[PDB]
Amino acid sequence: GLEAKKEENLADWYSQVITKSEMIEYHDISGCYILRPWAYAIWEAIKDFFDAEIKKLGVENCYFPMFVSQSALEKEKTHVADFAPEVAWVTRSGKTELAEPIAIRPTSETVMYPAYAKWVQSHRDLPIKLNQWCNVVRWEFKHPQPFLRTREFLWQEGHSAFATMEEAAEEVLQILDLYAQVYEELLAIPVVKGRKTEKEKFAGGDYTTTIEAFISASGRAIQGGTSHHLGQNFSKMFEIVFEDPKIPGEKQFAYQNSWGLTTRTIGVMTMVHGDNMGLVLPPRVACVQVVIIPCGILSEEDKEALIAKCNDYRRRLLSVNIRVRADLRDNYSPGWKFNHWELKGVPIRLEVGPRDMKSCQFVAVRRDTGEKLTVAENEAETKLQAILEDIQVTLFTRASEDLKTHMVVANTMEDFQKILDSGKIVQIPFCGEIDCEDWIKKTTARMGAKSLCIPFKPLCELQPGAKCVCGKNPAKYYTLFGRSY
Amino acid sequence: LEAKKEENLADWYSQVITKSEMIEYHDISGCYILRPWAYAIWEAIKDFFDAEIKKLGVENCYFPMFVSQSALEKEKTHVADFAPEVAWVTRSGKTELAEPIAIRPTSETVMYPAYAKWVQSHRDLPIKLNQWCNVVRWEFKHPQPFLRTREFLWQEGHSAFATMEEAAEEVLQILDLYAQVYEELLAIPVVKGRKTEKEKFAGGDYTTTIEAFISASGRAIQGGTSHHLGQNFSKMFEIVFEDPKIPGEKQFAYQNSWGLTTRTIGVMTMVHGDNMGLVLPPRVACVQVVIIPCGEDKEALIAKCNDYRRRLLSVNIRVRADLRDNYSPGWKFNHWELKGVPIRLEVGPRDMKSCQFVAVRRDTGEKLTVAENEAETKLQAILEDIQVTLFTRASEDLKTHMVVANTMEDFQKILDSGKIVQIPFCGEIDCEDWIKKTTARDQDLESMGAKSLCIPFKPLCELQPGAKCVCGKNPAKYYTLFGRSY
Ligand SMILES: Cc1ccccc1CNc1nccnc1C(N)=O
Ligand SMILES: Cc1ccccc1CNc1nccnc1C(N)=O
Ligand code: PRO
Ligand code: PRO
Ligand SMILES: [Sr+2]
Ligand SMILES: [Sr+2]
Ligand SMILES: [Sr+2]
Ligand SMILES: [Sr+2]
Ligand SMILES: [Sr+2]
Ligand SMILES: [Sr+2]
Ligand SMILES: [Sr+2]
Ligand SMILES: [Zn+2]
Ligand SMILES: [Zn+2]
Repeated sequence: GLEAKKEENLADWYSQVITKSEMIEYHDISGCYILRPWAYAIWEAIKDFFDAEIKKLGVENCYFPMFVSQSALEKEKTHVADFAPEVAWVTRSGKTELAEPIAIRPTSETVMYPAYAKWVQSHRDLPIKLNQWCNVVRWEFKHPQPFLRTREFLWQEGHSAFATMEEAAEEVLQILDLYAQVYEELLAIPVVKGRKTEKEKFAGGDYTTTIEAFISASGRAIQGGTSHHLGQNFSKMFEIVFEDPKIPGEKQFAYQNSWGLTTRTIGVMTMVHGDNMGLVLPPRVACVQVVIIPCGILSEEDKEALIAKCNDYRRRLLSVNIRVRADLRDNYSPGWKFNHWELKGVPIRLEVGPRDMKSCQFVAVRRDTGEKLTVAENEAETKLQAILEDIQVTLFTRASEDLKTHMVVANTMEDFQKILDSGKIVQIPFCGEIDCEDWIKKTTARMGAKSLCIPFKPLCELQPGAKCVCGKNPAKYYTLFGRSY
Repeated sequence: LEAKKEENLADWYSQVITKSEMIEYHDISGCYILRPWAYAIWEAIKDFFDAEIKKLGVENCYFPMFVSQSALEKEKTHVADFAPEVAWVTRSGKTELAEPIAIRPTSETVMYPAYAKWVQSHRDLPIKLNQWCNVVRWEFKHPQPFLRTREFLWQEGHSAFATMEEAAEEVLQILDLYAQVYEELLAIPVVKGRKTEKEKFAGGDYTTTIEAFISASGRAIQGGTSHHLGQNFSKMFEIVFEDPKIPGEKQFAYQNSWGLTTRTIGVMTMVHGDNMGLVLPPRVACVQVVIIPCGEDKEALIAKCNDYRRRLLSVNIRVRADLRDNYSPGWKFNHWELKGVPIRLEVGPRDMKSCQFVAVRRDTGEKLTVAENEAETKLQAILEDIQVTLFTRASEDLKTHMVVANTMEDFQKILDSGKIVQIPFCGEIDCEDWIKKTTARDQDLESMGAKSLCIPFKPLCELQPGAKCVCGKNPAKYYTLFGRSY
């Protein structure tokens, strides 16, 4: 059972949920954590959904080397300047120092695009759509947290190159909607689409799209995923050129995109849905949606009938494609199994006792609400299918309910401060300049609010002639601000 | 293709991996790009292997890629054979780290500190974990794609048991899965065996292995490893479990480790490829059938090509229709022949009108005319026969190039004809060093010495009582498969 409470010390509560659900194990290297099968099954459920959707878009899977030459890093100066401090360098082979150190990729733009230049020669060679599921190392000296901010993490990174900028722009918005589907349709988490500001965008690119989720217990928001439009900045310095289809001899730089989604999705799932009895797995991503546990255990003949009914319930649920597992381990107490699968977040626990079986009834226990329903054997697969749909809805409904009440609009730095101190997120009219974004972070700390995203669909239309909260420059858009990981 | 496989095998392999769009070279010496054409083979290998080990109780996970500086100090023999083959990270940007972290050449030192915390009772056993990840081995030898690479993709499974009997069973259970990958998926016969004390995984009990043979070069190659580690690692990391009957007494768990790398794709290329490019077994082929139009009437031709496409997709046959109007049909013919597509389905206007098509076999080049209503069944018969043809052709060259010799002179004359030989071996390490020296010096072939490949479980002939090794001095313990290796 858990120790620390979520409302109290959230940090120790988050560490207790990921360990006692058997998702995360620690490692003697700070910032690096172990993905145990219970956590890895969720990332595979996200992988199979995202891989199937991007393959429809013509995206193909591959794998590129993990070592970056120092010659390829300095190709894009702006891109290498923002990633320079968090690039882990290999400097020794065994015990002697390498004559030339090599870098571990925080991102493989400079690994793939040198090859993109060799492959792109004509218009027929476009569009290239490559993606890889791999690990990357970003050595941030901030104090890490599992899933939320790790120094090594798994992700997918797609790198697409187009002949025109129209198709490159429409793929960014489609990958962003796929990222939003993962959070809203699989993890039951509401997100806010938006564009990153000139300060919080991918250096070396054109613009950055992102999805931001809100964690009610901490009052902070977090970037769930990013889809970037690179334009021609990388193709200019990597010489990714192709011949014109109609005009002979004429050449044009390719328009490129890059999009990534990391294992942070799992930690956001726990921070939003996890309570004080452990984890809560959304039914769409729960590898075990229903668990059958026999209880009430005298006679050895009725015991053989109690185990047969549990098998009968498993076969009745597997027929309607419900992921059900029967925990029939005699070496464990039935009360032990209840608290075990509860910490792991199984949506429904199916209790079958000898008295309940003789009464043609079973007990379904909902993980999200804790409610107890004595369902009949005939209405098993129907109600259990109906309860599975209800848990996914309730998790999204109440998480979006906290989003609807903690995302308010303010127009003055006085309201901006008091609202932020109550653990909420604010939409403000913003000028967009970087030096004003620096002023907002320094002033709100006296910690410090950061820009989260410029919502595509803000809560209110920006009033004509309205100035930013700086008062010096006019406001260009409503921008979402708040404290973030 | 500019070179031939029988002529210069090195230049042929480099052109086949590139012109098949499987491998792209990188700036880093030893690093190679796994393009989608080669990557689809690895995904076909992994989704078969995952489905098998999941039946054995293995679950997938992922461990960090960095290992502590003191975690390697816990191991003496493991840090002895991995002494010259480990990369170290000491800087993040322009700042020094707390301690040098090492990129995993293998994750024994990463996973086992976690096993000790998880394993506290007998109910915690057995633990069966597996991960698909990348590994950096700083081998100062020869970076060749798939075969010998500094960085490569693999799977590593680490099991821990309470009994040694179940650990001994899983070592050979996994080894038999590695043999099915080469034989049933890649159509490559292999030799099950045990590695000698010289080539074994240092720090474990014994190492079982599968060895494949390449006719175009006479050199053999190891295709997979399944080690029994005994209680060696469990005593360093203190992986202990309480006895389920005796109060207080604890025992060290018995552990195994087994790995299979992307070298699978390299052996498939060398064994099945010919002077016309790559040759893909239909079981792992990214595209099994490519439809090529050989030509108003154009709308019906593009339709009939797409109709074979959906019909093959209906029966779950991997198919791609090449309808590019920029290239001639013959260009597409040699394009997909270089990429190794097993069946090339040609549709001409005359073929369409008479309700027929021409399916050619990549392995033999024969052109088969099939009626339209037999497209689903006949093509599956041709694909199934291409699979058995490649394996039987490979099995014929293994049975003809793996022969037994009993003397050192016969071993040398047979080995230098491009063969691999099973000889009576004593097992001594310094005797294995001497075999490598004599076979390299007295090489009267057409330069490298003979290396120990494996100790076969089922040798061609049983060893005679009191038989002496090829060294003459020490007695022989077993027949050992010898030959030049990669
Ligand atoms: C959401 C997203 C998209 C693209 C790139 C990075 C991220 C988030 N970043 C992380 N995610 C998980 C762990 N650690 C980190 C990190 N330290 O940056
Ligand atoms: C086949 C096998 C199984 C288990 C462990 C190691 C290997 C061989 N190792 C490699 N495999 C592919 C690329 N490079 C290498 C290397 N340089 O070690
Ligand atoms: O790191 C990023 O955010 C982008 C998207 C994946 C590759 N590079
Ligand atoms: O390096 C090796 O050979 C073993 C096999 C997988 C885990 N480590
Ligand atoms: Sr494509
Ligand atoms: Sr021009
Ligand atoms: Sr131009
Ligand atoms: Sr102004
Ligand atoms: Sr298991
Ligand atoms: Sr003792
Ligand atoms: Sr003991
Ligand atoms: Zn401003
Ligand atoms: Zn000898």
